[PDB]
Amino acid sequence: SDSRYTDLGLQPLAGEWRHGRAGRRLKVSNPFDGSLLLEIEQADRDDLDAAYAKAAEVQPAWAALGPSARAAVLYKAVEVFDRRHEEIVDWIIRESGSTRLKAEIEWGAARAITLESASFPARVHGRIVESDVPGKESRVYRSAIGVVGVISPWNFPLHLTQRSIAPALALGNAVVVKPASDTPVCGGLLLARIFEEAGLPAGLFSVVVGPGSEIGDAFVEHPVPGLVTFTGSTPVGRNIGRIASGGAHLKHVALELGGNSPFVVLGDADLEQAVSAAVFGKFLHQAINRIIVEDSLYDAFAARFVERVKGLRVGDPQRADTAVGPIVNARQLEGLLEKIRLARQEGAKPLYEGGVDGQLLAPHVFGEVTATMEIARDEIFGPLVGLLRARDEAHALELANASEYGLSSAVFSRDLERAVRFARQLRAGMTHVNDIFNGDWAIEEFTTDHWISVQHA
Amino acid sequence: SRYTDLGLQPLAGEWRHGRAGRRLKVSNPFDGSLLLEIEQADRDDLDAAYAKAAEVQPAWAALGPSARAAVLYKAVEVFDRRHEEIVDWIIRESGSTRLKAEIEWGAARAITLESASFPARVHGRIVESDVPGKESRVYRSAIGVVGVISPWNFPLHLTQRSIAPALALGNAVVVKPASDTPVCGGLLLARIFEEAGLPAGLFSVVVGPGSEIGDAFVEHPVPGLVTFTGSTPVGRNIGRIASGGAHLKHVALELGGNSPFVVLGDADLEQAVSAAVFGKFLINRIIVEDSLYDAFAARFVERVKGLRVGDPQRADTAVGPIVNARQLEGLLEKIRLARQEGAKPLYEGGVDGQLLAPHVFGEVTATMEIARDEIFGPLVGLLRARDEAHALELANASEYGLSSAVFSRDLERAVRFARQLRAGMTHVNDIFNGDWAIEEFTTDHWISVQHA
Repeated sequence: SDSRYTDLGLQPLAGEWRHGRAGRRLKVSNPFDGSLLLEIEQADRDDLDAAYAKAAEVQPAWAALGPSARAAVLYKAVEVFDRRHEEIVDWIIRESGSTRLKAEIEWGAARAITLESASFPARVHGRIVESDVPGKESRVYRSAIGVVGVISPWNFPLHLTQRSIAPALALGNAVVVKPASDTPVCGGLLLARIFEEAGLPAGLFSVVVGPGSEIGDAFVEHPVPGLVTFTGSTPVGRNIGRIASGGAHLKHVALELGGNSPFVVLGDADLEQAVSAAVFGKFLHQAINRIIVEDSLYDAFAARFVERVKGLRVGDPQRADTAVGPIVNARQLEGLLEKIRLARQEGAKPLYEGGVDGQLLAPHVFGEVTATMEIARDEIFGPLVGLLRARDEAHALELANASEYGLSSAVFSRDLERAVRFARQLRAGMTHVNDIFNGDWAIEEFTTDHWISVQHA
Repeated sequence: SRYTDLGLQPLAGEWRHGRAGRRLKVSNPFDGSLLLEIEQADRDDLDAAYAKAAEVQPAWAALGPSARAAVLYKAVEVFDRRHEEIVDWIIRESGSTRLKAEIEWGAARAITLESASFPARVHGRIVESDVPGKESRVYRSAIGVVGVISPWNFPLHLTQRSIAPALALGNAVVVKPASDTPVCGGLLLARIFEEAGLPAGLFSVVVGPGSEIGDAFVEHPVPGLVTFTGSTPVGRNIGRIASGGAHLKHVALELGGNSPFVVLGDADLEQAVSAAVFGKFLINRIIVEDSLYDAFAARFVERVKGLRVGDPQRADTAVGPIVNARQLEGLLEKIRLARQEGAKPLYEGGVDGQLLAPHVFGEVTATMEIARDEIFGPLVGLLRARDEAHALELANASEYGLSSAVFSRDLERAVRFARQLRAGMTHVNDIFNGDWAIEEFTTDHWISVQHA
C-alpha cells in the first residue's frame, strides 16, 4: 500500500504477530557496514508447537475453498510484489549483502513463481481407473498434503523460500517456515507480510525464528508436517535427512543440495562467449563452481578470464554498478578464507588474488586445479573459482563427472551435436549448452493421491 | 526340466558360491526339512556385484525398447511353463498356503506382463524458451543401478514389483532377498530372467545376514536408488543409513503398518464379516460401530472357527505355518501381552510347531499395542466405536497404514469417510501403476540448447 512495512521484528505465529517467548533477542545487521537493521525476540519450542498446531487446524478450511478463492490470493500477492518492488529489493541487499543486480533477479524469480502458482489450483485433477472386477470403480483423489515445513538457506532466502511457499499454499497446504538466522525477514518474515496483504487466512503461514540447532531438530521431528523441504549445503541436508528418516516420526523430505557444478569449455568453443558466460555465471548471476577447458583453449581462456575478472568491481552492494558484494556472515567468510589458504597448500597456481576487506572478499582465481583438490571437490558459495586443464574431450567428461554432487552444468562447443552428446553423458540434472519451476513438479510434490475403490451392483 | 543347483547365487555375471565362508541353511517351516544350503556372500562379493551391474547397465539401456520388452515377454512364458514349479517353491520356502502361492504367482506374472509395455511408453519433453534461439530438451533416462531389498512375507511378488519395471526401463538390479526365503526372493527370479535371456551381470542376488551385510548394501555409492518393502523398524534404519551416510541415495520405502477395517452401522453384516475373514486370512485392526459391534464379533468368530490350519500344500488348508521361529515367538509375546493389556479373548487357537491358529481379541482400545503396532500373523483385535466420528478417530490413530477398508450401505457416506482416512488405499464394500514405475525408475535430464 502506502508506507513501508513496519515492526518487522514481530513474527507471525499461530495467526497472530507477536514476540517470541525465548527471552533471547536475535540481532539482524547489514553485512556491508555492520549497521543494525532490527532485533527479534526468538521463539520457543512451545512457540513452534503453536505454529504447527494452528497450521493443521486452519488448513482443511483453506483447502476446502474453491480453486478461484486460492488462486485469488496468489494473484493478489503478485500485486503487492509490484507495489513493494523497491522495498523488497532494498531488504534483500541490506540483509543478505546481495548486489542490487542479484537482488533484482531474485525479486523477479519470486514474482514469477507466484504468478505460475496462481495457475496451479485449476490444473490439479484426480483420476478414474478401470477395474476388472464387475461393478467396481477405481477413483484416485488428489489432495493437499496438509502442513509443509520449509527451511530457508541464507544464500538466496527470498526466492528459495517462495519456490516452496507459493505452490504449497496455492495447492491448499499450510506452511511453517524456519528461515536462516542471518536472513529472517528475507525468508518468510517479509513473505508472511506480503501474503497477509494478499488476504491469506491467519494461521496458514507461520514463521518461527530460532537458533539453528536445538530448535532445528525439533522442526524436522515434529509429527504435524507431512512434508519438509530444505535447500542448502550438503552437511546440513545430511543431518536433516537423518532426522526425518531416523526419527520416530518419519516424514517425507525434499532435499535440494548445492554441489560443485562444472562449466566445460571444449576445443571448438568460441573463446569470448565461453569467457563471458563464465564471468557472469560465477560472479554475476549466482551455477558454476569449476571451469574445465581443453588444453588447446586453456591458456587463452585463463588469460582472458583473469583479465576480465580484474575488471569486476567490489564495492557497496546498493550500487547498480557493483559486481561483488559483502559475504553475509563471518562464519561463511572464514570458511572461504580457509579454502583460499588450502588451495595454495594443495599446489594450485594462484592466477588472481583480490584480497579481503572486511566482509568484502574480492575474486580469487586459481589455475592448474585437479579433480582431487578440495576446490574442485566441494561446493563454494563465494567468489572463488578454480580452473582445470583437460587433455581431450573424454578427459573433460571424466573431470566433470568427478564432482558427483552437482545441481547444474554447462558445456561449450561450436558443434552443437557434439555438445549435446557430451551434455547427455553428464551426471547432472541440468545442463546449459552455449548459453550467452514445472507445474507438474510442484503438483506431485505438494499433493498426495488417495485410491478409493467402490463396489456397487 | 525343473531348475537345479539353486544354491549358487548370481554375483558379477557368474553363478558361484558366496565367499563369506559361512553356510546358510534353508529349511521348510512346516516340517523343518531342509530344502537346500547356500554359502553366504562376502562384502567383496557385494562390491563385485555392484561393480558389474554398473558396467553392463549402459549396454542394456543402449538397447532398443523392443529388445528389452522382448525379454520381459519371454519371462512371462517361463512363468506359464514353470507355473507349478514356482508355486510349489512359494509353498515350501515361505510356508505360504497353496491358495496364496497361486495368487502370488498370478500377481508376479501380471506385473512382468505390464512391465514389457513400459519401454515403449517412456518419453522426454521439448520445452519452449523465452530467450531467443533457445530450445530446452528434457531426456528421460534409466536411473542406473537399483538395489532392491525383499520382505519374507510376500517375497516373490514384492521383489518382482521392483525388478520387472526397473529392468525393462533399462536399469540393472542387485537384490538382497530375505535370508529366511532367499530362493523365492531373488534366486528363482534370477533363473527365470536367465531363461528369458537377460544379459549376464544385470541381475545379481547377494545372500548374507540382515545385520553387518545390510548396512553396506544401502551405503554403497554405486546404486542410485534403493527400494525396500517390509516392517517399519527395519525401514527406519535403512532410511537413516541412506541419509546419514556419506553418499546420499534416493530410497523408496513401503512400510507395513497397522491397517484399519471399519464397519459402519448401516453396513450389511454378512458382507462385512466375509470380507474381514478373507482379508485377514487370505488389515490388523477391525473397528465396528457400537450398534453392530456385538453382532459382527459373534459372526466373525463362527467363521474364524471354521478356518482349518494345516500343511500349505493342501488346497483346503486356510492357515499355514509361520515363516520362522523368531517371528512365531514374537506373535506369542503379543498374544500374551494382549491379555496383560486387558483385551477380551473372543477366540484363541492353539499353536502347534510354527503353524498358529487364529487368535481374536475384543474390546480393544487405541492405547493397546495390538491396535498400535503391526502384526504379521493370524492375530486380530476388535475395537468398539461409539459413533462414526469416534470410528474415524479410531481408524486414524494408527497413523501408519498401507491400506484401509470401509463398509457402509450408503455409498456417499462411505466415500466421505474414506477420504477422511489417512491411508493411501481404501476399499468400499468389496467381495502397480505405469506412470508410477516410469517416474520411480527413470531420471529427468534438462538440457537447454542455444542456437543462432
